[PDB]
Amino acid sequence: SDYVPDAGHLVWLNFTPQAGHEQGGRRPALVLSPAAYNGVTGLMQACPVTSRAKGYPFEVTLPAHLGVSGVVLADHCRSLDWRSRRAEQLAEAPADVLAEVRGKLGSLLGM
Amino acid sequence: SDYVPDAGHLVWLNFTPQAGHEQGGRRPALVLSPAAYNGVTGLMQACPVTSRAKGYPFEVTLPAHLGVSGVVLADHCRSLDWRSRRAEQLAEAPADVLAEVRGKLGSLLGMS
Repeated sequence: SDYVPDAGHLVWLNFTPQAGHEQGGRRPALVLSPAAYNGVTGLMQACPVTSRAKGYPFEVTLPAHLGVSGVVLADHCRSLDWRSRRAEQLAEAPADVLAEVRGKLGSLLGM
Repeated sequence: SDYVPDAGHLVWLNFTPQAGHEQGGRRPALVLSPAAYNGVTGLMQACPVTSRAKGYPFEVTLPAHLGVSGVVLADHCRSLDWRSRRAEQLAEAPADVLAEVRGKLGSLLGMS
């Protein structure tokens, strides 16, 4: 597989290893960084998806037609080695989901 | 200790556990998220620091007077449990360092 995650892709990823309250487990992830970075580093910035939604504003819902259950945890973005954590492409999020996640994460990061 | 990291703080932190090419090890970190978030979640967004720069543009040099030497790796920001990874405050980064890190990380994340 010559797959390289690109921005807006939803991929399956192992968020374990993690520490403490960091998100763990194999689950979908929304990729924010572009393939040009992801392919030259082997790393990406991505947000985990959970089915255990608490309903808070930093959870961004995925439209049902994508076939991916759960919500994007916009505040849980992290740098991830997507080959070690075995990324597998799943879907592509619509532009408005990507923009909403970025706006909320940007608020968190002080941008 | 009742310490809660705040945006701009430089803290000592263990970036291990990690996977693969992710940054690991005990080292300073620049906190980007605010104490209001960090204190309600027990998580924070922070970038690791290395004292051995590779010399690439997303590294942001810390000024010498801080007592924390090296470069902030702006592209390696991540959500971190700062209690599990044992954050300890070391210093406070100046505003221009924080703004430069945020501008570079924002470009990585695809923001405006």
